[PDB]
Order: sequence, then structure tokens, then C-alpha cells
Amino acid sequence: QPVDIQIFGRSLRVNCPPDQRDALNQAADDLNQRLQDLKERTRVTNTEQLVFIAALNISYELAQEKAKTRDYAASMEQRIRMLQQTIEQALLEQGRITEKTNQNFE
Amino acid sequence: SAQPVDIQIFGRSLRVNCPPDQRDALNQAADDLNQRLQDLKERTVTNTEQLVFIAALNISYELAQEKAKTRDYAASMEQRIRMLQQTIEQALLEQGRITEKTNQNFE
Amino acid sequence: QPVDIQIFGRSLRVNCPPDQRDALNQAADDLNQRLQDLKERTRVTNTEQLVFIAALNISYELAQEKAKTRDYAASMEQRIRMLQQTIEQALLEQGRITEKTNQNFE
Amino acid sequence: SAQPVDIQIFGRSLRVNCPPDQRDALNQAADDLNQRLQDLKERTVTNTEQLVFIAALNISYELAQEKAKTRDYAASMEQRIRMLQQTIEQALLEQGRITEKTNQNFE
Ligand SMILES: [Cl-]
Ligand SMILES: [Cl-]
Repeated sequence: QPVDIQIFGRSLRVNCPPDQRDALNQAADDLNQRLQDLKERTRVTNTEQLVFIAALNISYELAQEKAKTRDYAASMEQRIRMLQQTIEQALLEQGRITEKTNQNFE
Repeated sequence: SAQPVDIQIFGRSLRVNCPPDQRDALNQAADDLNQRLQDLKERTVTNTEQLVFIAALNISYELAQEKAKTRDYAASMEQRIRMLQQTIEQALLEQGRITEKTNQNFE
Repeated sequence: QPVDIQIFGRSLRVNCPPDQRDALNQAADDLNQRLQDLKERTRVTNTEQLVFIAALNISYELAQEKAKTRDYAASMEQRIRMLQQTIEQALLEQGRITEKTNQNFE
Repeated sequence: SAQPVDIQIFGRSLRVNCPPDQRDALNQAADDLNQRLQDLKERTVTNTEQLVFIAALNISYELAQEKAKTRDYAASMEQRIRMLQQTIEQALLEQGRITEKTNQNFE
């Protein structure tokens, strides 16, 4: 539903269901802080310029974060495979040892 | 390193300082943003500036969600490690308990 | 307490607590069968000869069985160490990945 | 291979057929048995034959107990493997559940 959002001296209108209002307010706070930080460190003063740069940075951040998620999953997958591999080893070793028959002399 | 790169976002030219080893990421980010702004435009009085603000809000939210995914992975894995580590201590306890046994005789 | 045990036509007396009587009867059955088996396969017919050979064989069996126990334990110890090693790997990998900070352009 | 070896057990000479690669085990078994019979003798009318019967009973019992140890190890390990394998399937289930998540947007 329609919501008016304030960011960096600007007034936005965003359509947003109630169960996403809180997410919207956080994103507004996040972006507000991003623009204020970007500014104090890059000497750029124009607001439109700042928002293009911030949008670019944050797209790149999202790309990185998505790579991180893939990397986490790929890594833990490998650990799970090793755990599995340790299990079949335990079973192979158990078979090897227990299947030995005690010898006699005659 | 790090020189200005001329980037075209949605009918706007802007300069971004960027080292060569990030250039490819910069090209991909501009491509991602351009596609995002275009798809947003057809979905929605499109002052380009306000359009970029809305795109940036969406990306902020998506980033927050993406970060929650790894947080959620980590939280699950924390439980898995706990269970594994107890199984390990129980195996150690059991190994000790059985190895301690002494055979008896009759006489 | 005193118990009279019958093995291979011979009459033994063995001092044995009640909570070991059942073990004694099994050992008597085990040995009875060992002597009957040893005989059908080695053509030795003297009983005293048979029992010396059986006692020798079974000492060797016990040595082997004790080695088996040591081998089982040593092997499973190694599996436990690998399980442990997989855990610190999961934690090292987690640290490596999660401690990466998303970069920006400016 | 396998020739007769002259073994002395407790004042008795006997021949045991034994290949070279078991000779060392045979020497150790005769040494073990000799020590066993001697320790049993001081503990106990010592017809040597009856003494060997009693030694053999003790060894049979000790063997049964020793075998029970590995049986007991194996039984414990069976439980440990079960717990590990459930942790593994739960990790797989959890990995799937989290990776399936899709980021939402506002507009
Ligand atoms: Cl968007
Ligand atoms: Cl004994």
C-alpha cells in the first residue's frame, strides 16, 4: 500500500505491504546512513550523484554477499562429504579387522 | 592505482574511481543496476533520481536478506557442530570405559 | 567353591564362585569341542597330547584376539581424530569466509 | 612349508607342525603357556595333564572375554555411527531448506 519514505532530505513514495513496513524502515535507515557516510569520505556533495554511486556500490555489495553465500554452502558441503567419508572408513576398517580369523598351529 | 572510469547509468554519465582489479565488478554492477532500473521503470513519474532511490532501497533490503541467509546457515551449523562434538566425547568416554576392562579367571 | 568338571572323558576339579559357574560350563563346552575338532583333523589320538596342543593353540588365539582388540581401538581412535579434524576445518573455513568484508568502489 | 618343531612345555616334549612365519608366535605361545602353568601350579595334586586342562579352561574363558570386548566396542560404535549419520542427514536437510530461500523486494 502507499508509503511515504524520507531519505537524505528527499521524499519517496514506495508501495509496500504492512508485513514489509519494518523492512522498509530499516532499508531507509540503511540507505540514509550509506549516503551520509559516502559523503564524508568522497567529498561529492550533489545528492543525485551520491545516490547513483551508493546504488552502484550496494549492487556490488549484493553480488559479493551472494558469492559469500555460495562459498559458505560449497565449503560446508565439502565438510559434510568428509564426515560421510569418515563413516565409510570406520565401516571398512571394522570389516577389515573383525573379519580376521584367529589362526592355529595345527 | 584507482583512476576515474566513465560509467553510464540510465541515461546518466558519472565518474567512478576504480582500480583495474575491480573494473570487471564495476562493469557488472553498472549492468545489474541498469537492468534493475529498467525493470523497475516498467513497473512504476519516473524522475530518474527517485527511481535510483527506490532501486537502492530494494537492493538494501535484498542485501539484508542475503546476509540473513549466511547468518541462518551459521546458526544451523552451530547446532550440527554441537551434536557432532558430543558424539565425539561420548566415543572417547566409551573407548576408555571398554579398554579399562580386565579379563578374569576361574582359579 | 569346589566344582567337578567333565572334559573329554576326564574329570577335573576347579574352584569357582557361583557367579562364574555359567562361564565355567561354557569354557568346558568350548574345550570339549576344541579337543574333538583338533582330533578329527590331526590324527593325534592321545588325550594328553591333544590337550597340550589345544592349550598351545588357544594361547596363540588369545594373543591374536588381544592384538585384534588393540587394532580395533587404534583404528577407531584415528577415525575420532578425523572427525575432530573435520570440525576445526568447518570452524576455520567459516572464519575465513565470514570475515571477508564486502568492498566498495569508493 | 610347515615342519615339526620340538616344543618343551612344563617338563614335556612334544612336536608341533608349524611353518616358519608362525614360529615366533609358537615360541611366544609356549612361553606364555609355560609361565601360565607355573603360576597356576603355585596356586593349586598337580598331575601335569590336569594342570594343562585347567590352564586351557582359563584361557578359553579369557578368550571369550576378550572377544566380548571387541563385540562391546562394535556395539558402542554402532550407536556412534547412527548419531553421526542423523547429524549428516539433518545438515543436508538444513542446507536445502536455507538455499531454497528467495529474496523479496518492496516494489
Ligand atoms: Cl529493484
Ligand atoms: Cl591360568
